[PDB]
Amino acid sequence: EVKLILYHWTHSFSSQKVRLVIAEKALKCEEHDVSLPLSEHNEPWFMSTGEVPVLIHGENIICEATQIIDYLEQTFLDERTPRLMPDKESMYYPRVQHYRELLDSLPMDAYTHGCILHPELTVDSMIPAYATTRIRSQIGNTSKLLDHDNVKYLKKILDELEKVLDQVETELQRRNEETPEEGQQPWLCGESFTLADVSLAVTLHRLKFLGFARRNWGNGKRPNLETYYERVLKRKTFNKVLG
Amino acid sequence: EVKLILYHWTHSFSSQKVRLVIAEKALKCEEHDVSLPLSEHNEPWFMSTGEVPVLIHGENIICEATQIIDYLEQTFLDERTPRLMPDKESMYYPRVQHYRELLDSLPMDAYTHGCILHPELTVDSMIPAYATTRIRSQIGNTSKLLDHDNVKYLKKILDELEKVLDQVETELQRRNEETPEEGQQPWLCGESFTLADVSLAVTLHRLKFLGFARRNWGNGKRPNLETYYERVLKRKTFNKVLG
Repeated sequence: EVKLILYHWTHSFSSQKVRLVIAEKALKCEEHDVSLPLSEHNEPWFMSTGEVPVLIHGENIICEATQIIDYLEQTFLDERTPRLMPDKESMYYPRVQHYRELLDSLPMDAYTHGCILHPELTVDSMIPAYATTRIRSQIGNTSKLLDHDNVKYLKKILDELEKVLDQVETELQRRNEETPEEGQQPWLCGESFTLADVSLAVTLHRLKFLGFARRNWGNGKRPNLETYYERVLKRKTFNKVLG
Repeated sequence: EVKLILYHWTHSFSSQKVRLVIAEKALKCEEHDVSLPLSEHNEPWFMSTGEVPVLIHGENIICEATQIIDYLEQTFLDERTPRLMPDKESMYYPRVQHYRELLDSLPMDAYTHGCILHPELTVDSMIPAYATTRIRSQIGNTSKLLDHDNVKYLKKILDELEKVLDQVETELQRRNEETPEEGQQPWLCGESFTLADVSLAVTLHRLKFLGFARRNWGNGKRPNLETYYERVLKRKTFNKVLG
């Protein structure tokens, strides 16, 4: 009876995760993309403010992406609805809860800023040369803070990204050992798809866009992570949201 | 071209101020009241959570009532649009800014809670006896924090309310002296209607509902404040929003 009403930016990292949770929970929702198509100068989304999506479910109006996702989990508990979180006392809950926080803490806003401002560190980046040169000209005429110390701050957080991926690479390795090679493979934290998988999937996809995917995984580096990303790419909910 | 889209609860104090700002700025907006009419037990709004309205203006999605109001002021600057804030260097800006904060700091949530839980301190309260007895029964079976120390905390903040109204009473007195008795009277902070007047108007109206209006003003107590409330009641924008 009640309608779900999401207001989001199509190319917003926080918003993307929310959409996927909806897709994973198989909920009918009236998504309202507010992002403008292209402007006079086709001002893309990778060029700061602090804007966040908002969900409206009847009397409840939830802002912030993490709050909306948690709301969805608690609100919709129909028997058909799939839960992206395990039981509080489940052996999986510590893992889902630990790795979900580990991935959400990554400063994606900073990674984006660095990708444009310093393409020297990127590999097969989907952000073009015109973007880099364009914003450098904007700087010359004049978020600067997210650049922070220039190339020195950027390399620092990119190495921290490797450390986080190292944890995830290890976790996936554990899954492959426990699971027989033939048979249904499990996700990051157990066989069922969880909120931790959502954060991981979206994070990896965004990294691919920034060109940091090649240097982190692939070519036999972090083989389990590479396999994971390929598996999640084929997933139907993933393809629908992140098409 | 772009549509304003407000999502609000009809009987939400924070939301009410936003609506009035829209009405004062004479902006066409698509207000979406999310409040449910009446439920099975007609659960009224004075019976906690922390929910806040959300504005959607094209790409911008602003939450929190104070942020939305500020956004409206900066966003819509058409020559026809009336500004509820003076120039930053205007003599009125310190006053509008001081008294706007003084009124927004009042814990209306607490005052509401006290009105129901302790009608002994109220006078001609619009909350009925069934409400008081109803929630006391709910307590017996079991925001408790906003009750805090029971009647001792409640009296404390009600006296602090008198102190704030004392400041406002003094400010209005100043206006009457400066203005000739015959001629257009000015509002709290100057002749033009400001955001300070919005906060003051809504605050007074809500107090009336809680029954704390009689003991604070009226019967010759705070005569300028009484006159103010009568004047703002007749105002068209006020009648439309707080009808």
